[PDB]
Amino acid sequence: APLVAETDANAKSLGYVADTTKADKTKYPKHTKDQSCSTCALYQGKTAPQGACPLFAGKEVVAKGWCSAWAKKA
Amino acid sequence: AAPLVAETDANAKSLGYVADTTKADKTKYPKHTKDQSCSTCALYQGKTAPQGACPLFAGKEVVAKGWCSAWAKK
Amino acid sequence: AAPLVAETDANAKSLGYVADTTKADKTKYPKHTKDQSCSTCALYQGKTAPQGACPLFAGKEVVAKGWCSAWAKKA
Ligand code: SF4
Ligand code: SF4
Ligand code: SF4
Repeated sequence: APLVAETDANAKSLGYVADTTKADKTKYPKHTKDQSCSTCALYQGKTAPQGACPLFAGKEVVAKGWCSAWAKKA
Repeated sequence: AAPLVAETDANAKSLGYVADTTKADKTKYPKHTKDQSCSTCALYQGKTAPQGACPLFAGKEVVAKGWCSAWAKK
Repeated sequence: AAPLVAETDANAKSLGYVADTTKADKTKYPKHTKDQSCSTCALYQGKTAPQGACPLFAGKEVVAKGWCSAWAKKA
């Protein structure tokens, strides 16, 4: 799978959104639309549009999504 | 994604870690069975994700369908 | 207390982890600032301690003064 919901408590704590274009720039001014789970060093889905994230147990995140822990790759 | 244990890593080689439990070395480890995997191990911290931490291998993650000779039923 | 993360650990290198945020690779991570550290990260579990756990680094502890690319501003 099931997909993380934006109302889930853990999602709220990190500002997770299923669409990076809807991220809350008032809390996270350094967010860009170039940041998404697809380009995050923690995403486990490779080129797939959905996949696992270590911060979100028993759920999958969408590649076009984002959270405040978005981690630029090395 | 977080880096995975390499089967050629020294601790991996010694313990017989394999990324898929179906490829475990039964000659060295006759107590292995294909129902044993990181996913059913007491030490695996990945929950339902395809990869997750194992404290023994701290620094690199293990694959949920993998196995090593330190496997212990949860 | 557990062993501290080493900057050469594979998971640390993947996240650009440094034990001191003032040594972060600002060329690779241009949005880093020294206001970002584990002590100000939503993921840090050590509270006011100088070292403590982080969910991204199993079996170890991170330095509170440290930083990695997953630094998460608190909600
Ligand atoms: S940590 Fe990375 S993969 Fe996980 S939801 Fe946040 S941006 Fe997506
Ligand atoms: S101790 Fe358990 S979780 Fe760790 S690699 Fe071995 S079988 Fe997998
Ligand atoms: S996720 Fe946060 S607490 Fe963990 S190493 Fe990175 S900056 Fe430090």
